[PDB]
Amino acid sequence: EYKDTLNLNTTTFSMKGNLSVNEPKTYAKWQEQQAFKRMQARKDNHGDFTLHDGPPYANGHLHLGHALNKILKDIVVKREYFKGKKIYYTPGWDCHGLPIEQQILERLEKEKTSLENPTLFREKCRDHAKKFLEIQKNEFLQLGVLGDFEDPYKTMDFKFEASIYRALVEVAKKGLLKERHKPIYWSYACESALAEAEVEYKMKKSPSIFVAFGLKKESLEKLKVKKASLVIWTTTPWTLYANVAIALKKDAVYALTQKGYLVAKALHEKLAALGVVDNEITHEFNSNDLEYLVATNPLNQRDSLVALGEHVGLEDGTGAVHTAPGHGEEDYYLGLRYNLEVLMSVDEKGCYDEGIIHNQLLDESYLGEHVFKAQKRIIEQLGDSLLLEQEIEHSYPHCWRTHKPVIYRATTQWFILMDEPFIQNDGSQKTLREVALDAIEKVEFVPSSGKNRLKTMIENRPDWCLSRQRKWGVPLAFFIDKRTNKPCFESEVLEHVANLFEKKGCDVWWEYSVKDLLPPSYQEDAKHYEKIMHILDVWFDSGSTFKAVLEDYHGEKGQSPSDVILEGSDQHRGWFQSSLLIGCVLNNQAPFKKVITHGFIVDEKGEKMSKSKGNVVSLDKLLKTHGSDVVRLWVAFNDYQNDLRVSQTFFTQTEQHYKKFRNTLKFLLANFSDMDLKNLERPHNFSPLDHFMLETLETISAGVNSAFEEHDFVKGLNILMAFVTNELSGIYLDACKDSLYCDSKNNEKRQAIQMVLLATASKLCYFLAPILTHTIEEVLEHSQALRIFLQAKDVFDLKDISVSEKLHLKEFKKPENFEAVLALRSAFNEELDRLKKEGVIKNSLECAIEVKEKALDENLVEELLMVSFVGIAKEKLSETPAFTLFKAPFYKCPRCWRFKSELENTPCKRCEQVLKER
Ligand SMILES: CC(C)[C@H](N)C(=O)OP(=O)(O)OC[C@H]1O[C@@H](n2cnc3c(N)ncnc32)[C@H](O)[C@@H]1O
Ligand SMILES: [Zn+2]
Repeated sequence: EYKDTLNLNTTTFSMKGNLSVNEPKTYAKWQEQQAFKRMQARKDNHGDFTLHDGPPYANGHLHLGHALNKILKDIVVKREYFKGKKIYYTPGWDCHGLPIEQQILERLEKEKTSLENPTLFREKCRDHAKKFLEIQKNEFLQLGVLGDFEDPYKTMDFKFEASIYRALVEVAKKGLLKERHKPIYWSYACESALAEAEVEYKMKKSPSIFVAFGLKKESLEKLKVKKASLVIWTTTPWTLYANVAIALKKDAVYALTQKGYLVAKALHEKLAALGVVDNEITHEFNSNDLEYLVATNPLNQRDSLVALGEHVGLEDGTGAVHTAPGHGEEDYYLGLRYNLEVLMSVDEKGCYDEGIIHNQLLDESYLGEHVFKAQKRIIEQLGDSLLLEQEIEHSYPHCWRTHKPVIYRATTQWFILMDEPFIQNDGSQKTLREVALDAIEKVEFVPSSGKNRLKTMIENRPDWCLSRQRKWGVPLAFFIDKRTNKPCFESEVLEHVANLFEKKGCDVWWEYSVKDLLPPSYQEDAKHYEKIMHILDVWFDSGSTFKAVLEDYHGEKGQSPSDVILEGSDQHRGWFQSSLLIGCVLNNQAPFKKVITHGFIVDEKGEKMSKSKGNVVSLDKLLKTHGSDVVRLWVAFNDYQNDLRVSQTFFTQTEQHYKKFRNTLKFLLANFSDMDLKNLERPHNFSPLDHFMLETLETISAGVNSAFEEHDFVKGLNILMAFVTNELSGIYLDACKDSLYCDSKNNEKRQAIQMVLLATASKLCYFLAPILTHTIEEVLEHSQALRIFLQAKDVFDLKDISVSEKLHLKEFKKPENFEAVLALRSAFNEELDRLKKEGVIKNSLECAIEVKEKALDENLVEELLMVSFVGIAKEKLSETPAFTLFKAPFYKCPRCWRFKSELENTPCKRCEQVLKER
């Protein structure tokens, strides 16, 4: 046996990753040695890159969605660092708001107690966010991500709360913060106003009723008919107490039925078929002639003005809209257009209050009843004025944290105005809506489709309600001047409060008196001021991160505008939008240059992950099972810009991708492990096959890099895998196995192959470093030849090398053209397959080939096809137009197993020299 006499060609780099054991040691090392602060400190940094982290809410353990987010940021940041740039990536945490406070509220009820005290209540919220900020930081680090995680930004930091307030101050001083009174989203479960980003639309069952409002005697007499009752359709009988008007479409025909029901003519066929009204039409009237008629509410006998709405629809309902200014936005403006009462007797908990008694809007038995529980009895009380009751299902707004359905209540709140012109920094005049639309156009969106998703929301969004009635957050810390009943926006007062917030935090706004919150110039008039006690929308907190992080640290944590932000698709409704609006107020532009949007983590069915249905695949279990580098590769190897379905069969296919990458690196390290390192200093004479591989390596390297530049990691990884699978393993390593294992260690041709393998292993390490960082760190740990070839202590010294300069290749060396011999190789391998089907021969080495086109260099044909002989022989095997196969007229060599030995069981001529070399 000659197996002892072959080159060993082994490496300590193991085949099995054993990731759940080795990865924790790597990530713990990067924290001990401060790898990120070392990345920033790299002395040859050239250029700058800023990724501004969007702060996840400081609540709960991380799920797979958080991991997808951070891993994608980690790939983008590591890509820029390995391109040679100074990077800025300070992660942050969203600590205020209902995402944290609602958990305190739910914990207190399960604990059977409560908490009136403001300071102590904010403390338990603050401690909850601190506890889960630290839990999430360590779970992020167990994914291999690198950022300033030991110095993250926190909205609960005193300096940060002061930065948020100073951002609000800028909004106020530009004339965009104004009080408004109108119906808005109201969550009775937390007794607070809401805006769109705090609202979740989902399907809900609801009553759907058609109600008859009889015309009063004088209106019947003015219309000259015996009976007439306008029919309204509504899904909210809880608002009927607050009716003041019935709205019709302007200049539209309304049909009067023989039973005396008045509806829009365009809808009579639907309503008659529904059995709401009868089928016979006696008269038709124009809605213009019906305006200012008066009807009688059948619920409380109150008057109802027949009015004309701006856009009454004739596709649904009846063409007659029950109008309640207290509980509808378009209802409110119509009530003001006709100067009607704003009836609103629903308190902050969604229950009828004493206003129904004083204004006789509803029977006293409804006092204290919740509006949704009272609807069954209201419908019964409608009597025979109820023409038809159905139950339907419609999309309905719910509170994002209490998950209860919201209502609308006419209330006075604070708003950022969208269509109010304000003075631009360049001296011009524009509305916030116009500025945001122009700022969107300067932002690159990845994918491009996310642009008009944000553009559409900006085109249609209303004024932004900022004021909330909760405790955990940054207060709208302004004083109302009782003398003028306006807010005080004088700079000395606002900066005095801001300085106090910066040193002490926002707790002082609840604790201190009015005079102690006022500057010295103002205490003599302390009696004339009252504190606003609303807190800011938590989406204003996160929308201000660019100012608190990028601007207030003067580029020490990144430049404003940032180069890249990267969040999930639900952030067009949220952080993307709130940051755009706040950035457009302060700087008149978006605080980001590029938006990368990724999809959501969904189950095997494509359904949303819920902590209830159990479709949640826990991140911890996923990491223990597959390892972080496989989860990272699963992210990069999949269509992250769309939703990602989680199934263990998809991670198995990813492990096969990781095994293939890892097995390839093990072969490379094993087959240049014995190369004398003074080979690195001298130029080599590379073969045609060597140059084909070096030129192919250069071609796919440009493709992988160009794809990774566009963040299309699937495309680049496919180019990498196909190269690894076809050109590298299938062709090159197959043809070099004889020289690597059977030629002398001193053979210049074997040494040249090892340089090619060394170059290939360098390129794979560079391109895989941002994705499989622990694995590439492991590779460099096990190869002294790789560490000296790349001049790298570890993975963080990786640079994109020039293969030409480090291998001393000639300029204007004409590229190889293997289009002919590779097609002959394909044709031979097909014919070789069928000869093995018959069982004639077992290997390519048993064959001799005579090619009919002598243009093909003989020894390259022998190398690529791994025939033992090129030319004529005795025993024909089969023939094609291109070649003839013969049985190799030699014995199999006992050492290299090639058919090149002239005598049985005797080493071939090459192996004899090697076996006796001194
Ligand atoms: C200021 C913002 C960031 C706000 N604090 C917030 O929403 O913070 P939040 O903690 O809710 O999320 C923070 C980030 O995680 C992503 N995200 C959440 N659920 C996901 C899911 N099922 N699949 C994939 N990504 C998911 C989400 O888009 C965001 O980029
Ligand atoms: Zn041999």
